Amino acid sequence: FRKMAFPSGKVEGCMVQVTCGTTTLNGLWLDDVVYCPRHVICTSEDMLNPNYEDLLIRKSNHNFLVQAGNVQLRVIGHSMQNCVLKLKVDTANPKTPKYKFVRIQPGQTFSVLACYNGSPSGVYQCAMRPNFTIKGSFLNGSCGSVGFNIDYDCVSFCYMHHMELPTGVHAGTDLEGNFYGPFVDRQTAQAAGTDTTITVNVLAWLYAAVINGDRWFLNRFTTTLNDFNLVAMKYNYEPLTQDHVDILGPLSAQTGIAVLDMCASLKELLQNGMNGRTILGSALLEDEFTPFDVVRQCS
Amino acid sequence: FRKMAFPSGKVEGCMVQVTCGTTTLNGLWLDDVVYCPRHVICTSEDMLNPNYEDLLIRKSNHNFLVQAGNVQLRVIGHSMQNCVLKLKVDTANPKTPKYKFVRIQPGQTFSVLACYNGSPSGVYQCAMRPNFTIKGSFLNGSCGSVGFNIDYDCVSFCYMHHMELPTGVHAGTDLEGNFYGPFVDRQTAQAAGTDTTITVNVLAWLYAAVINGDRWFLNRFTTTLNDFNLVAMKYNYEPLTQDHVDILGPLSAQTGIAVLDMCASLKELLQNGMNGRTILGSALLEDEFTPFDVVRQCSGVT
Repeated sequence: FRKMAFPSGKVEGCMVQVTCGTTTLNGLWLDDVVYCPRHVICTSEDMLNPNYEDLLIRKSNHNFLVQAGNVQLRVIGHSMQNCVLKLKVDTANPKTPKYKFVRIQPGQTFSVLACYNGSPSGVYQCAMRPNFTIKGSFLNGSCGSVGFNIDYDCVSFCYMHHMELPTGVHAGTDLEGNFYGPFVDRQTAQAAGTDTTITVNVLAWLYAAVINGDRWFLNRFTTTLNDFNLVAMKYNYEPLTQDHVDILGPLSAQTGIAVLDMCASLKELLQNGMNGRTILGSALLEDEFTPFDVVRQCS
Repeated sequence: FRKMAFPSGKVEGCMVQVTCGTTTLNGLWLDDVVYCPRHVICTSEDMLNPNYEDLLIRKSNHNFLVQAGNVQLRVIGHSMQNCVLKLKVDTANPKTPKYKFVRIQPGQTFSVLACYNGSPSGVYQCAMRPNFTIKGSFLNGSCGSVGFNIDYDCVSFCYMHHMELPTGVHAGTDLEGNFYGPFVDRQTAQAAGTDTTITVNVLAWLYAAVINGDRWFLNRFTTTLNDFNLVAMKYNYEPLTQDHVDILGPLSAQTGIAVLDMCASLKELLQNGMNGRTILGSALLEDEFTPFDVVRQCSGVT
């Protein structure tokens, strides 16, 4: 049972490089617009405390160097929407897929196509943490990389990368430029709220483990939804809602293990630990598979 | 840090479906040839003791349905190379990347583009285990899915998927149709040999720990390669080759820690416990990161 990302071809065809002065990052080229983080307009000193409206009014179209592969795209207009820059170019992207911009909820997962200098480097799965950070793998030059999901032929962009926090987790925006969480695109020390574990994802992962024949954690204890949530909150786990119980339905039907019975198993794992044992090869409870991810891969 | 698949766009542009009768799997369309597992020509009941030579002599070009989506590609030639069928088609794939066919070593990693009916569904990183199985995620209809690496612009194809073993692990061929390991494309009882830990990959992960400042496990000892190999086998670890010592070279130089000094530190971790301590946030030693995976992820190769 592997973390599986969506195939990245439809997004690779949209990645371009954007440069102002000596700052380079990636942009997303859809039709005749390039989207990219607005701090590409910042000098290093600017990043320390940027007034973005002041910085942008002092820029001209020709200050923006956009390159798709080797070919420069001429910028013929620009505007700012929250923390993203929209650069109008004189060329439409022939590889533009069917797409939408979405704002995802904490606990939901998405694929990240990490790019440098407008070129794709790697693909992997993430989840929006409850504290609105993401545990990514991003280096210098990765800003403008996007997170996405794919449904039929339609790409749902949900994330664009802006920054790394001092703990090593990452922060970014939706494609309307609004940050996930209480962060700002300024180079200054920023902490996140206390993170919590995505409970419904842990349960779905436990179902995946049972589907693969790893059952040592199951028990015959019973629990009400409320009593499970009390223990969950005590251990910094997110509350389980009845809709969460409902979306776990298909997995409970396939395994013959009632959702609340899987809650009883998890509750004992939280109170006793995993001893020295593993689940699906993991020494920790994994919470970045949604119920949909598990069903998608195990059925 | 995490496992990272290569961008799959170059391979996605090469996936097609191949059907004989009601048996459909995936094929790889490069230039004017489609490569796919030869058991597509098997009826459900002939997979028990298939005579592939006699099944293929019954087939003509017009029995093969090759589709890029719903667009049919005309087959103009067919031949069998080991366990792979090569179907010549009348159209050269305009999306053919620069490519090569490679046969990889146990321990080497690769991305897998899992496909169904020629439609890509997901991408993930896999390692070839020392027992020549891979711990994949393959369902019915995934055969013909390929595994690959990308270096600059060139796709090295190294795996094509054929079968699942009783323990839920998977087996397949290189793109010349030669199985990895002692497996055969027959629906009979087969079993993976007992697996071992990929020592060169564990060492790469230790180097990655050191690069990140996590170095409590460095000791003041060294060892010889031969003594380390003999001890490692006692813990079900693979022995190191001279090539293994050399591909750790870049990480040894970056950290300043000699390969054999890192071998002695790992030997201590094997003989003693981890003392309830962690390495890169893990109580387990990771063995599915090659030296190349460490470099490319730690320095962001495109």
